[PDB]
Amino acid sequence: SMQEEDTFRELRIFLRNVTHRLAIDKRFRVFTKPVDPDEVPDYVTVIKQPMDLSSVISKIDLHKYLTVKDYLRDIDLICSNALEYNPDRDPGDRLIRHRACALRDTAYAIIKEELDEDFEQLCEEIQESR
Ligand SMILES: Cc1cn([C@H]2C[C@H](O)[C@@H](CO)O2)c(=O)[nH]c1=O
Repeated sequence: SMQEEDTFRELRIFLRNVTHRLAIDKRFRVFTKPVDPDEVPDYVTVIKQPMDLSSVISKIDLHKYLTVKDYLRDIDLICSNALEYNPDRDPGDRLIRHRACALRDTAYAIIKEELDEDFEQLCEEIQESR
């Protein structure tokens, strides 16, 4: 449907906006880009599904998200990856975990306030019909 395509274009606009706001926050800089192999060669070993905000943007533009739920699974992934890979009591680990939780909480709070529930329901219904 043209009406369905207008729905998804609006979804993408919404997601790019939320993602930009996360990406510009200083606390979240470490999540803006993939991890550099040279600097962290064991990351790829421990972390089987790397995710970051740059990859999120690419996926939005490739039309990979048909719902906000699907987007939020990638945000959750950014966070869970960080908790898994940096699990120690050390302060560098604690800082990154704190920041990962803040990224997740912030994405959820923005969505809670700004996503129309009927809009999401529509996306989910279109997705479920394909
Ligand atoms: C995303 C992430 C980055 N980093 C560090 C390693 C890299 O050298 C740098 C940039 O990714 O930040 C971690 O230690 N753990 C992580 O989970």
